[PDB]
Amino acid sequence: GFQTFEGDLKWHHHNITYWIQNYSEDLPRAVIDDAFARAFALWSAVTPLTFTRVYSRDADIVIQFGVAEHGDGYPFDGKDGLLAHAFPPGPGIQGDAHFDDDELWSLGKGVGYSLFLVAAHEFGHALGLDHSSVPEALMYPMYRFTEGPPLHKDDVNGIRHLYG
Ligand SMILES: Cc1cc(C#N)ccc1N1CCN(S(=O)(=O)N2CSC[C@@H]2C(=O)NO)CC1
Ligand SMILES: [Ca+2]
Ligand SMILES: [Ca+2]
Ligand SMILES: [Ca+2]
Ligand SMILES: [Zn+2]
Ligand SMILES: [Zn+2]
Repeated sequence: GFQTFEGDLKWHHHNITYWIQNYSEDLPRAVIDDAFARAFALWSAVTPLTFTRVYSRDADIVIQFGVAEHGDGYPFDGKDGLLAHAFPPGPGIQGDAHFDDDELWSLGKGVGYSLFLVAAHEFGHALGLDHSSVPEALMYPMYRFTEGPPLHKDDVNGIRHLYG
């Protein structure tokens, strides 16, 4: 099922920091903060890691909303298509998560994309999981909106393989 990145890339400290560098206008800031906090809460429960929001460009996981070419050479593509991408743990751009602001970001059913669910998938990459071949795993690479708990056994097995 689960996959890791070449060399089992992982964080080497337990207290992970994140910085929300900018905001989409799609949702109130506190709703965006909450969407990302809830996506981290999903991974903190099943790992020895903690996630603290800081205001610093030195944060481990830097979160951006961007359109088209947004600074890393992996451009976004307008509405639908590529939704978001994240880099595996490590320094600098590594571990960062970027969200295509040409998407309509929502919390709800079927009106564009759930920022909470997309962030939960991208944060799995930013902790060192790659794509799973197990259908219904959070890390299985297709978007389907769900009201159910997003983590599957295969995701939890993957993250336990990396962090214990
Ligand atoms: C797999 C997945 C699961 C959930 C949930 N729940 C929410 C979102 C989610 N994604 C978000 C990321 N995409 S994506 O933007 O289409 N995509 C497919 S390959 C490159 C890119 C990707 O995986 N980014 O991490 C596919 C599906
Ligand atoms: Ca980083
Ligand atoms: Ca897109
Ligand atoms: Ca948008
Ligand atoms: Zn990017
Ligand atoms: Zn992915």
